[PDB]
Amino acid sequence: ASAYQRFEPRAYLRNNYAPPRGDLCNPNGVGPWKLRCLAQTFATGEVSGRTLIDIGSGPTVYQLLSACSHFEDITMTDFLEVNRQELGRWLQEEPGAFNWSMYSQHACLIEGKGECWQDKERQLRARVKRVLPIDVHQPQPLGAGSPAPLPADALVSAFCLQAVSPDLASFQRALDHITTLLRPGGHLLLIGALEESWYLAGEARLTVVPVSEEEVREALVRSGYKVRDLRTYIMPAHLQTGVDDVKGVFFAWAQKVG
Ligand SMILES: Nc1ncnc2c1ncn2[C@@H]1O[C@H](CSCC[C@H](N)C(=O)O)[C@@H](O)[C@H]1O
Ligand SMILES: NC[C@H](O)c1ccc(O)cc1
Repeated sequence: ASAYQRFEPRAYLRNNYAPPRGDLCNPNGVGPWKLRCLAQTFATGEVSGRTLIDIGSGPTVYQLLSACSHFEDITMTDFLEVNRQELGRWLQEEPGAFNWSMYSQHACLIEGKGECWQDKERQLRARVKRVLPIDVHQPQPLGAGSPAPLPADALVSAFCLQAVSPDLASFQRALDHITTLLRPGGHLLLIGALEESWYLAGEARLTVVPVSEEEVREALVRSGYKVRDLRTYIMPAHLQTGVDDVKGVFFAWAQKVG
């Protein structure tokens, strides 16, 4: 955990959202795959409501590109101040903000509604009402009197739980904790690394729990979810770059049981 005090937003973005992993031209890449899972899930029209919360957003927003057109009140979160400040720079279009345009363009491409990427980013920025601190290790991850509308109609969490858990049990509890934020019958979109044990973020070296698809499924079930969809992307050699040892990426569409 204290290892996250050395976490460098720019280094994390560089490692994971800049070429090669950040080049979206090849459909077989991890970027396009993640956006497709998100887009396809929301296109079903079955994941809807008013409020949504992004768990452990870090300094990234790609994970809300397709989502933002389905929820008018969006809450982004992260444990680190530096990350909340990094997000702020993009949301407020401040100087030095990260360039997500490639991802916006591709979310527009995939969605196929003829929408220009600027309108997309406009909508995301418009619907993100607040960026809050969060600790998934606490029974109440957002705290006591959080400005976030609870319970949420839906939750999105990408590369967080597994990335902040040393073992499987921590992972399960973390899932339990965030699940309390979700209204019954609500929906969870979980994206995470498969069989990864570490990843770098500048001077920071994060040690994480290598999980499998079955282990992830079993966790969702234990937390009281119905798994609507669980998919795996196997990481191509070309995208294995020594910023980590991830073998694949999973996407889970879980619905909290009423
Ligand atoms: N105890 C905790 N609770 C919630 N988030 C935590 C946490 N400890 C670290 N984090 C955050 O977990 C994030 C993992 S990086 C994930 C970034 C983004 N969601 C993605 O799709 O790439 C980091 O920003 C880190 O600050
Ligand atoms: N914990 C984040 C993990 O290292 C990761 C993040 C993003 C990727 O595309 C691949 C792997």
